[PDB]
Amino acid sequence: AYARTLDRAVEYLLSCQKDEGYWWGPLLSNVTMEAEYVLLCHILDRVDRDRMEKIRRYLLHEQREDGTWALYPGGPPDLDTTIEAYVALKYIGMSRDEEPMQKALRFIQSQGGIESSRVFTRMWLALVGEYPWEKVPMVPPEIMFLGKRMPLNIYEFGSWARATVVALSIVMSRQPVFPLPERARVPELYETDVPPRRRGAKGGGGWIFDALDRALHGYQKLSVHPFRRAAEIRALDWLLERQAGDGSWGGIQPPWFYALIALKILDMTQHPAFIKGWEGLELYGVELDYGGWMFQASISPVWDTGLAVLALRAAGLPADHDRLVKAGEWLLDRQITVPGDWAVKRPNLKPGGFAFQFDNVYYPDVDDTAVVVWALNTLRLPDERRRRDAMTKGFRWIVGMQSSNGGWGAYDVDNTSDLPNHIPFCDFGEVTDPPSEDVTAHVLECFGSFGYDDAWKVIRRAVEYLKREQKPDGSWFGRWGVNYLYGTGAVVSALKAVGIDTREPYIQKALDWVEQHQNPDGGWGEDCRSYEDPAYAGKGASTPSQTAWALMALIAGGRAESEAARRGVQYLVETQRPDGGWDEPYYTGTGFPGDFYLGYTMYRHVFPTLALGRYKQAI
Amino acid sequence: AYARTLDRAVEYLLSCQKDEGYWWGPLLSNVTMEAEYVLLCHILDRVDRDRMEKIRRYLLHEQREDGTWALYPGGPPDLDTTIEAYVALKYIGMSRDEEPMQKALRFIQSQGGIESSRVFTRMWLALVGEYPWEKVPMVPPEIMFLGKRMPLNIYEFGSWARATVVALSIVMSRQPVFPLPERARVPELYETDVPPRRRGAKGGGGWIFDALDRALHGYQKLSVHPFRRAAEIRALDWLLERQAGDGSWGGIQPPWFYALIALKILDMTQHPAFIKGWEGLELYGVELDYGGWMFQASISPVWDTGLAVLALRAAGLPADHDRLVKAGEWLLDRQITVPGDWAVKRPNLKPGGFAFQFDNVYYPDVDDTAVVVWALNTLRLPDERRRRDAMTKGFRWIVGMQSSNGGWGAYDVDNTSDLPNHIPFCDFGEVTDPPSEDVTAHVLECFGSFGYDDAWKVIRRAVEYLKREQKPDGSWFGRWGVNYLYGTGAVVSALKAVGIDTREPYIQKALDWVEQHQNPDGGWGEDCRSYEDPAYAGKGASTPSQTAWALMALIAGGRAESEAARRGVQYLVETQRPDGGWDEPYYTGTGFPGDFYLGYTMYRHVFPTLALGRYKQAI
Ligand SMILES: C=CCN(C)CCCCCCOc1ccc2c(-c3ccc(Br)cc3)nn(C)c2c1
Ligand SMILES: C=CCN(C)CCCCCCOc1ccc2c(-c3ccc(Br)cc3)nn(C)c2c1
Ligand SMILES: CCCCCCCCOCCOCCOCCOCCO
Ligand SMILES: CCCCCCCCOCCOCCOCCOCCO
Repeated sequence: AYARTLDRAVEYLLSCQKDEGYWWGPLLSNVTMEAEYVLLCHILDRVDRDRMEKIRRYLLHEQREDGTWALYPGGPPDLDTTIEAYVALKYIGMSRDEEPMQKALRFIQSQGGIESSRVFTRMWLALVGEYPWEKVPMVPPEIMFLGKRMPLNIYEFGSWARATVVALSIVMSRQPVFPLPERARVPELYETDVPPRRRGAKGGGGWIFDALDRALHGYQKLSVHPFRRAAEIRALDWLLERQAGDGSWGGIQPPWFYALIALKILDMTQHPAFIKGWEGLELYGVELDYGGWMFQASISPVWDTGLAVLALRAAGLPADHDRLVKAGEWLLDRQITVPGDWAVKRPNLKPGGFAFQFDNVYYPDVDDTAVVVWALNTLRLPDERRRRDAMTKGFRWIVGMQSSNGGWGAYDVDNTSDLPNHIPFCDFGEVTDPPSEDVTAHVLECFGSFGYDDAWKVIRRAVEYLKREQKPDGSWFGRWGVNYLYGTGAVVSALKAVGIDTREPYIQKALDWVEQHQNPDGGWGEDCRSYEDPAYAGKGASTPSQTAWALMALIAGGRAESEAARRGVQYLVETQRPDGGWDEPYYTGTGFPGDFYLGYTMYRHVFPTLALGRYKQAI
Repeated sequence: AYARTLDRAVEYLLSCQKDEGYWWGPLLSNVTMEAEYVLLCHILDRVDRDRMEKIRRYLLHEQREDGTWALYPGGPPDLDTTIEAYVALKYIGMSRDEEPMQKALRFIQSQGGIESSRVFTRMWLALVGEYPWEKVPMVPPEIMFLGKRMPLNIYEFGSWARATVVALSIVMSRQPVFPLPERARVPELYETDVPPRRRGAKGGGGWIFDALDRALHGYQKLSVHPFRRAAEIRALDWLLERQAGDGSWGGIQPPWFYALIALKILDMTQHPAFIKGWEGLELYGVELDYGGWMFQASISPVWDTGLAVLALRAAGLPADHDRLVKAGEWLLDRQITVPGDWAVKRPNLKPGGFAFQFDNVYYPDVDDTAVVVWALNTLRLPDERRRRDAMTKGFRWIVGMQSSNGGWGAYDVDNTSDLPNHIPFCDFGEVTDPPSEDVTAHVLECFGSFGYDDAWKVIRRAVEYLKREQKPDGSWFGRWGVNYLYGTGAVVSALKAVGIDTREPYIQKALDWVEQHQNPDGGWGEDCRSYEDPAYAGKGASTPSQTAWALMALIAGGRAESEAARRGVQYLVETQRPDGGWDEPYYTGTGFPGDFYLGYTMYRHVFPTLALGRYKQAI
């Protein structure tokens, strides 16, 4: 019955695989990427009219009827996003008259204008001279002098925030302005009567930092700042040492863009670091069939590859399938063998992790590492020496990453400080990298493949962790995936792999929760609003990935041969396309709960296959 | 009469000009470049058998009958060079038997073997495990902690030595060893009875440094070295910040090669700086028609271009010649506009100099700057705004570079410390960059084109400088050109340009000196031995360049219409080739008096043209 669905899905994945043997689907986000890029170009004075065009199409193409832009397809209009997209268009050419501009300008005003945008947005606008720098939360270069065990040293921040700060300090240190031609000045972003509803720090703001900031803007005005030069150079050097191989920084849009600006600021446009960082951009860009052009927030080659492999293996293909070997080999060449920022906390830990993207050695992550190591563990490669060796190196690296609570973060160990979450500057996304349920689940699911059960202390410390985090309704939060369906699926699936009894009370309380949210159409769906409004937990239009997720929780919990179970399987089998693929007009990936969402292109194809492959095991 | 010679010579230079509008002749040195490269490859574990071949032919091709290699064509066999070339060949394949090997081996032994080679040679051999590191002069990473005004801080060294030291500290800090396959081990470099005649420090060795070194090799043995990590990183950063645009480091073979090794040491082979630095090498390499391959010590695009222009202008071509405009424009794009290491002494001086090579922003030199600015001053470019502006920036930069004695160094101001010249490590070439007569001459010759005469204090301070340096016989030393013929020509030519009276006593005493060394063939020649043995001052086989030099001194001194004068002109006119060029099987360029010599490929063509062009002015 469902078989045909598999054979079609399988042959589809293999058709998407690149020559080198890996998979790599685009990563969708929102239009701030492309908008900030446009500004970056203006800043660096490298504007290509042809690109500006492809970029204008995209922006318009992503604009909804109301004339706004959201963070995810079918999401509430976002102010920040829309503001940035607005300025971008006006620069490219658009006149404040054009209906599209009109609608957006009104939405923006009805919200309180620029005065209500996130720090970043205001900062960018500050960079082009459309906003006072004084009203921008200050982050000083001197921050570079904080020791390893002090309040607010750069290592109290999550990896992604860290580099961003380092880069910015240099920028905010000079507070440079790159004038926009009159033709695009946007004073109209001020023209508003509505009260400027401002967003505060993430976990609240203590009058302390609030004062401190005021102090910094004051000190920033003096004629002489002792050791500032040294602070800056410290920052610059920190950047030059960590520049990724593809010329980026962390393989992420934010710090990368800032670093470049910072270098421009220091007249190092003719320095290797800058040149490479500049040309490396093209790799993250993407041509759109409808003429548009988009820039990726990041790239998921490794990630996509790892999953694709597990899906195909769980599906049916032989452990030694020649096509799955290209992958295996490719993955082995990817393993990072040098100390990254993580070494700051684990100086005696041997390198052995993997990164999300192609070449990012200083920031391998636990999630990627776990999936890769586990994927390889299911293959029979030619060189059993390197396969045996690599798995062991990664395995021990993961074990040495486990945080205090027995959980697993993404990039660092016990990066659970709270200080950063109160700074005036941090009003967007996460700023720290504490352990999460989903990353942890994947890790256990990995060890489980080797056989390590609940007997091993490391496993116990982790299980206890999850057990304490489980939500009242028996659900599990989804940190890097939308959302409870994502997390719960991961957890139940993992706990089943480490030997735990699938009959347990808290376990059953989780499976019930799943069946209870199965949409009429037989599938499962969870909208990104579930991060803002609890009423959306497990509620949303059914999607291929999210369905496969809830499906895995059921198959793992033993309820494989259930109604709701067979029901879902029907959904996937039907909704499948003629080519063997699947569609998913919704985001199921999470960047920052409630602030930044992602659209993983391979999910719609990989997970459904993995889900089916396991349902085929259950029979 | 001579006219035809010019027309031929002129059309020749115009034929060698590249499309972009610049000239660029290869720079010849000795085989240590190619030999160290081979080792570099072995170190970095990137050996291309096809390249090794091209390199073998070269090495053999440059070996003389006796089975040795010298520093210049027709020069005494050099031990260091030969030793390195020897090891190189043995690695490539050669067996210690092969006649070429046998002859070299014996020469090496008759000299005391490896124990008599310069520090560098022994160090390289140390790197591959064929020599004890303990016997290698120690240069610690900690040197990075010396303040700007302290004994032996990195800024007391000449630019070229500085970077070399910084790179090495990191290396000597780890004292790594990269084993050679048994097949190429060279213990036979020890098999000798002759006493190990060792070379000491440049300006002598005080028992202090001698003991200090011993101290270091001892401290180097301890189990813990406090702040060493910080010392290394200081070095690494210093290197990362200064890496040239073409991925080199100063546009010179030494530091470039070491930096790469140092990076390899720190497992940064997957870092942009390393990658770019690695691929940058190919640009300095050269394919030889006879199948060989050579690596340039540096590249002289700018330099060649500047001179070629002056030669052609002095010859006859219009100041607005479309072909000379390509050059002018190209040169304008070359001007450096950012602070280089020189800024450490002149923080208030505005950037405006030029570099020897294509892209080396942190090390513009006075010589290049003077020639370029002066060359432009003789052109009529389309954008008189940038030509007027540029010349001004360069002019002021040069002025702000004049050292204390009124003289001009090459890269720094008053870089005349003496401490460095006594270190155990510095036993090869120069280690400081004090003002020289030749660089100074070119500078005056430059201002002179604008009109600034002896009235201006700057000029006076410089003239007095030269006047005090002039040798007893009325000759002038040649720092960057072989030798007294080179210097004297430059000086007399310059002094004539700044208004000084060509009838003066010391002046006439210089011209007489020239005429007194004119070879029978009617030309002038000065062998590189004139740096070692005074009996060779103005003695040696006549060459096209050196002749044109002595010729310029005569034309400038007023004795243009002389016997010796017209005599030389005859030489050039005759020795000229059918194509309009000239040959020169001898080196007329100086890298380090008595230690390193260069072969400037364009000299044979440019100077003869310039000399004639001026003799045509004298009529
Ligand atoms: C499960 C997969 C592996 N996982 C491990 C990697 C997936 C995350 C990478 C994509 C997210 O990229 C980012 C990463 C960081 C940011 C920031 C940001 C926010 C606050 C500060 Br302070 C600095 C930057 N803004 N935006 C859009 C960002 C986008
Ligand atoms: C007149 C032209 C402009 N002039 C201004 C530049 C010409 C000089 C550049 C070629 C010489 O390049 C070098 C420059 C430096 C070195 C060293 C060296 C010597 C001692 C130490 Br300590 C470190 C390096 N070894 N070798 C072969 C070297 C070769
Ligand atoms: C990173 C601080 C930027 C300010 C430095 C520019 C001012 C000049 O400093 C004096 C000496 O430094 C000159 C060296 O050039 C080396 C490259 O290092 C990069 C930034 O200058
Ligand atoms: C300069 C020390 C070289 C010794 C290698 C050990 C590396 C330890 O680095 C400290 C940990 O921080 C890791 C950060 O990423 C930066 C890498 O810089 C590269 C060379 O150290």
